[PDB]
Amino acid sequence: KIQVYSRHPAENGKSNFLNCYVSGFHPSDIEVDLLKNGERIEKVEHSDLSFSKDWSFYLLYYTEFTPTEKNEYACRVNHVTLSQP
Amino acid sequence: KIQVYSRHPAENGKSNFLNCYVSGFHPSDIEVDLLKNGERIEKVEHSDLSFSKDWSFYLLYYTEFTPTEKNEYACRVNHVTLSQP
Amino acid sequence: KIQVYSRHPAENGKSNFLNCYVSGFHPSDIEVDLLKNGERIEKVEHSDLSFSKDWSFYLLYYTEFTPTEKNEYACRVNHVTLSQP
Amino acid sequence: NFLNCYVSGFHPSDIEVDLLKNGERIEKVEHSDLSFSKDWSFYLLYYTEFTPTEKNEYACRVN
Amino acid sequence: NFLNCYVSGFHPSDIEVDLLKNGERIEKVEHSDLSFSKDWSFYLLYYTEFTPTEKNEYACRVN
Amino acid sequence: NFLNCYVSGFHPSDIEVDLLKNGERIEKVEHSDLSFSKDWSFYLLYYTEFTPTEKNEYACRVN
Repeated sequence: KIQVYSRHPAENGKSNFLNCYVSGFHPSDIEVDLLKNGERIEKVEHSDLSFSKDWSFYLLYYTEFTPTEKNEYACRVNHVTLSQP
Repeated sequence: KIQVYSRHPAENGKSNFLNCYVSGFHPSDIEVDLLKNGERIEKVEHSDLSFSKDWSFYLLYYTEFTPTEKNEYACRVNHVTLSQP
Repeated sequence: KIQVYSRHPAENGKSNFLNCYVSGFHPSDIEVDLLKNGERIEKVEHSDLSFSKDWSFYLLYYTEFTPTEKNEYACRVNHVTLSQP
Repeated sequence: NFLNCYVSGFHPSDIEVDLLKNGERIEKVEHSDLSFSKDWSFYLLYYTEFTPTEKNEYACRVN
Repeated sequence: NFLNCYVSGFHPSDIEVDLLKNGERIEKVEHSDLSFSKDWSFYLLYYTEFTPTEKNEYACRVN
Repeated sequence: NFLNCYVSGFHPSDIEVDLLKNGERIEKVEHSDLSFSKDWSFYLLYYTEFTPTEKNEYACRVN
């Protein structure tokens, strides 16, 4: 019963990693405006500019929150497993 | 019972990784406006510009949230497994 | 019962890692404005500019929050496991 | 008497790359990519048996 | 009497890379990329048996 | 009598990289990237048997 794992690669050249895992709320490049350029305007009343009310990554009610997770968030993962019972 | 894993690649040249995993709420390049350029406007009343109300990645009610996940979020994954019972 | 793990790679070239794991609330490049440039405006009344009310990463009510997680957040993970019962 | 006996390699000239040279009243400029090049490598070899034999005489005369 | 007996390598000239040279009333400039190059490597070898044999005579005369 | 008997290596000239040279009334400038280069390596070798044999005569005369 002989198991042999041999790994000798030759990686020639630089390696670049960027934004390997992006999640959640992340909008970008958004513009909300009213009367950006206005002249000879008599009255401006009851203006309501709203982007959001409440930010809650977890919002639970009477919840049995029971996750069992084994995750690997990375850029370069090397998950090697040998088993010889 | 002999199992041999040999891996010696020659990777010639640079490697580039970008935005390997993107999820969730991420809209971009959005414009909401009213009267961008206006003149000789007497009254502007009851303006309502709304983008969103509530941001909640998890919103549960009387929920039995029980996931069992084994995930691998990455850019380059090397998942090698040898088994010799 | 002989199990041998041999790993002698030759990584030639620099390695760069940036933003390996980004999550949560992180919007960027957002502009909310009213009357950016205005002239000869008599009255400006009842202006309401709101971005958000409450920031709460965890907001629970009568919740049995019981997660069992074994996660690995990194840029370069080397998870090697040998088992020989 | 401009003379070039031997000119080689990367030598570009008289190049103009421009974006919005003379512009006015521009609202947004997002994600502009103005890159001339990435990597400069004269001898880039991989597992190469580089065995050149040369006997060159660079003799350009001017009178 | 401009004379070049042997010119090699990376030598670009007369290059102008510009973005919004003469601009007015600009609101946003986001994520501009103006990079001339990344890496400068004259001899970049990997497992290379570099064995050049050269007997060159660079003799450019001016009278 | 400008004479170059042997010129090599990285020698660029007359390069102008500019962003918003003459600008007015600009609100935001975010994440600008103006990098000429990263690494300067003349001899960058990996496991290389570097064995050059050269007998060169650089003899450029001026009278």
